[PDB]
Amino acid sequence: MEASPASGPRHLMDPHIFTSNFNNGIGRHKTYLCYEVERLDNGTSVKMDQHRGFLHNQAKNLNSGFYGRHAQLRFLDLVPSLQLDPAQIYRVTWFISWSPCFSWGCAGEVRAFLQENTHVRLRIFAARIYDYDPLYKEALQMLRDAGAQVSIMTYDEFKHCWDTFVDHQGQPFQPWDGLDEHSQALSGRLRAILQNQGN
DNA sequence: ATTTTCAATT
Ligand SMILES: [Zn+2]
Repeated sequence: MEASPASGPRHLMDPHIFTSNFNNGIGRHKTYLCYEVERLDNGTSVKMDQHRGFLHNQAKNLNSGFYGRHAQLRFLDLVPSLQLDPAQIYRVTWFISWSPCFSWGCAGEVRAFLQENTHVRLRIFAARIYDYDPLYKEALQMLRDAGAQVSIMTYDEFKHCWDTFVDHQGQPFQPWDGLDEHSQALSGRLRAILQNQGN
């Protein structure tokens, strides 16, 4: 019987975790998956605060027989929970540290959703590159086949993510000078991977 | 500014 918090619900995302994950570093397990879907209303997009949430990419427990690693798969089961209707247009954008994924099994479930649900727009923000050995070339093309929407988080996205996921009074967001260099380095690699199709 | 990367098992 603990009294409810006055500052607000513990559903707030700590600023240290957001900065640590987005600290702009290569290699980071236990990544975090943030998602936010809104409903179009007569041309007016009304997002729902309750819909905004995040999932953990760390799920272990063979006792339940549950298999999965990337939180993206967990969110896949959340899609059917919302029961989105095809007659309406919904914009679901997922923000994760890495946009690329291996063909463990989640890359196939997401591809089926886009193929079965073409009336839905999926946009993923690539904060980091999780590729791998050279075989990663087909992996990116395999996911890009249905997810032809990959963009690197920009300075505005980082600031919007802080106030969108983090809301602490008296704690302002402090941008770091690394988006320009990281965006340019990742942008060259991101387009370079797709440029292979052009040739 | 930080250049080898999604903590599932046999
Ligand atoms: Zn995956």
